[PDB]
Amino acid sequence: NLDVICIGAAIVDIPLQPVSKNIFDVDSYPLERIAMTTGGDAINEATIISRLGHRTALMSRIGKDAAGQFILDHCRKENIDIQSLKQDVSIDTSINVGLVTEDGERTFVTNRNGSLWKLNIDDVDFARFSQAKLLSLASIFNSPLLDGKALTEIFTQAKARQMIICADMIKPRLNETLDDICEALSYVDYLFPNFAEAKLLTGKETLDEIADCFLACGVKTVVIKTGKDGCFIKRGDMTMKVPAVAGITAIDTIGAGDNFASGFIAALLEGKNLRECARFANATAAISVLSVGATTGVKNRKLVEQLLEEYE
Amino acid sequence: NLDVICIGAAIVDIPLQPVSKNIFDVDSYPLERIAMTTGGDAINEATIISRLGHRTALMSRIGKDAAGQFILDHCRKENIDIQSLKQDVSIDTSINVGLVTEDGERTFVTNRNGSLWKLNIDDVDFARFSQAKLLSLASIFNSPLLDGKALTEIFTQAKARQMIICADMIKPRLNETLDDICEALSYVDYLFPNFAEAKLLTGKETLDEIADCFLACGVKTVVIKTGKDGCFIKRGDMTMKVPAVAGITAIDTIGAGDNFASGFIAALLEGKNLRECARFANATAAISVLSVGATTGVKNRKLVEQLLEEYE
Ligand SMILES: Nc1ncnc2c1ncn2[C@@H]1O[C@H](COP(=O)(O)OP(=O)(O)O)[C@@H](O)[C@H]1O
Ligand SMILES: Nc1ncnc2c1ncn2[C@@H]1O[C@H](COP(=O)(O)OP(=O)(O)O)[C@@H](O)[C@H]1O
Ligand code: NA
Ligand code: NA
Repeated sequence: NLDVICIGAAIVDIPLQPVSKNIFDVDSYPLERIAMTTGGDAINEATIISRLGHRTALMSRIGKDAAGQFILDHCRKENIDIQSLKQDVSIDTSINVGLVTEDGERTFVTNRNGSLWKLNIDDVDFARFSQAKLLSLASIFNSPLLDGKALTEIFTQAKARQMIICADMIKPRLNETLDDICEALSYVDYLFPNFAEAKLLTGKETLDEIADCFLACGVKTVVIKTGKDGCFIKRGDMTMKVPAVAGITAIDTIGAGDNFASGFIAALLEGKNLRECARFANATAAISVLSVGATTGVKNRKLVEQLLEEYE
Repeated sequence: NLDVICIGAAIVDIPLQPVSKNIFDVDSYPLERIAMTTGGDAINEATIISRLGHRTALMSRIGKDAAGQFILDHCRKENIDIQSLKQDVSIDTSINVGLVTEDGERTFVTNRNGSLWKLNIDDVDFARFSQAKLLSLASIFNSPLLDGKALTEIFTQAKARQMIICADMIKPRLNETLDDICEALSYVDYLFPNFAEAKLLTGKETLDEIADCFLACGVKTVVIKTGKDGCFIKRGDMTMKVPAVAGITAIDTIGAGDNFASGFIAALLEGKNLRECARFANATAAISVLSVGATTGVKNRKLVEQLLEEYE
């Protein structure tokens, strides 16, 4: 009954909005509310995929603390399988405090030593791999210790067991290059790069050229997210552009990529053709940019399906 | 077995240091650590009084959330009785985010709707008052709903059971004046105002003057904390100054007042005379200003007693 296993760091965000740009001008900021929220690509994806109707399991490692507890409770409420989401007293669950000014300005205070940086291949339980159909690596480069060699092993274990392999990416944190992951990429079935970051990573400027760098490493299908323009897909010699949902005015696109990937994976598991998977992903992502927060918009599934009847 | 009942708001803190004065512009601050800490006058006192060898119970109300559970974990660990520390599903446990600059500056982002603001007389269980000897109101004015009328009621209940009533203070949050709590003050045996804040509240400049406004309301003993100068004590005409522990460098005075009151209360329960109660309070407070954090310095009684020999 398990369709997806998502691997990545589960973390907690604490948004502080809105604060003055000259924060120390005053002594205190009595906000309307201060509360934790689950964040991180892995959490967002497992959460959205689950709401879309596909049973998911999250593999990660958090601390034995209040933030870790909040994550587990979130997963229990979303019906995310948490058997492989272990707690460790030796670490602190990463907590990202995001400050925002009553004008738009943003900044983030993070824990350079949080659980996000501690995640490694040891937190991956291969025995469970035969229980799901698809593996989603919620962000290559996100957790540095999960480098090329680790991913190659993770993906190698996934491929025995015949799983479909999906992966998103973020900008490298430790100067890594495409070189560092080219071998790991040869095992990937669907890669979901972000245009700007993919451009910076490959050093190429056009969608075709950027996509070719990944395909040359062995990736089967490349799905580049182009924000307002939807997405660009390339497999073998075939390319296809799929326009974003029309008319939408984005509040904020935080987590838009995660929602996109989730919608795509859902369509994939349901056997839709490549264009249909792209439209479902664009529709899911579109709904999420209309609300503040990564997982606010996509509350269920009906919402996405309704937007689909109105894609134009 | 139960020696003290402390009443106040139990909260959690997330200290962020060090951040830029010009916090925005950057996008990131990878700190060495971001972790929760229990905080609040009531929690700090219950904690230190417990480490000093006296059993304490904390009366409060927090949210039935992750933060709340964290406070309950801290209490159990410190052997603080949490029978009267209720969890409420409808409220969010207050979380204070503290920002500190590399060179001094401090600001706090708070939750104007937090549990701290919700505390009221209904959260006080008068039935247990017969189980303890001393009542400690961890800060008049801290929780607005506990105004002069409520305190009068609480203190009347405490006095009918012959408890010793101690009270600490903070600066009024909603423009309350000394007249708003003068009737309540007539039930207090020991009041611990901070010098600067007492000056603002009473409108006086002299310790003798300040102490006098409180004595006028019926307070038995006034113990004004004067930082590096130790403390000033005054009773019906009788006045006394007690020098602080000399030679104390002083790293930070966060929670120094809570430590002072805890040491004073411990000495009172041990039957010490007024002067040595002050010495013990000054000694406990001294140890706390040497370490960063409110309850970091005073880990055990022996640490204070050692410092006590050579108080000079
Ligand atoms: N303004 C928008 N209108 C419609 N869909 C959008 C919009 N912005 C983002 N999306 C959806 O989110 C997906 C991911 O967006 P992303 O590439 O990260 O955009 P950005 O760089 O603007 O943050 C897109 O492929 C699209 O489906
Ligand atoms: N520099 C110091 N040296 C010795 N004891 C100190 C010092 N600073 C504070 N204390 C202790 O803490 C108690 C309360 O401190 P308080 O007056 O509130 O300090 P502050 O004004 O720095 O907040 C004092 O009465 C004293 O016992
Ligand atoms: Na995005
Ligand atoms: Na103090």
